Parts: sequence; structure tokens; C-alpha cells
Amino acid sequence: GSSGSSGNCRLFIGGIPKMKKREEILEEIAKVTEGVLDVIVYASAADKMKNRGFAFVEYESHRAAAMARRKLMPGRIQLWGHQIAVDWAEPEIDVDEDVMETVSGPSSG
Repeated sequence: GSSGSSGNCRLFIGGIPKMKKREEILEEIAKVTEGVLDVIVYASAADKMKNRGFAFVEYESHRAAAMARRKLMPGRIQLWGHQIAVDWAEPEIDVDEDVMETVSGPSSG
């Protein structure tokens, strides 16, 4: 079960208040970064359950996320006055082997 799960693209957004919900985060992101499809939150049927201060941002365009992080990487943009940081979600994809001609459907080789 090697690691990879090469597919969609999500940005690691850490350093945000729990008072906010995936609903708010998405918006605050739709401005700081253009190209966001949707935002996901990790928590037990409740964002303010484990006191987690982070959120996931899925970008339709694999790049939309790569170029969206370089904008918040330096921490130039803050959310609700709170500092935020962007990190590469995927730990290790299958780019080493296949990084070009990204295809989502091996149906026909």
C-alpha cells in the first residue's frame, strides 16, 4: 500500500480560529487565493470538538493551489486578523514517476 493517492489538490491551511466554519474559511480563501473549488474540515461531527485550528482547501486546478500557497506562504495575508500558513498536504505523490500529462482515467491507455 505504497503512498501516493495522486489526484485532487488540497492546501494545508493552519493557524485559524475555531469560531469559524468551513463555510467561512472557504470565502476568506476565495479571496486570498483564486481557483478554490471547495473547503473541507477535519473534525468529529464538530469543528469545535477537538479544538482543531485548521482547514483544507481543494483547488480545481492542480496549479491553482501551487500558486495559491506562494501567496500566503510568507504569511502576508491573515484571516480575521489571525496569522495563517500554507503547507503541501500530500506528503509524497507519484510525481517522481508520472508528473506530466496528468490524466484522471486509466480507462484507455
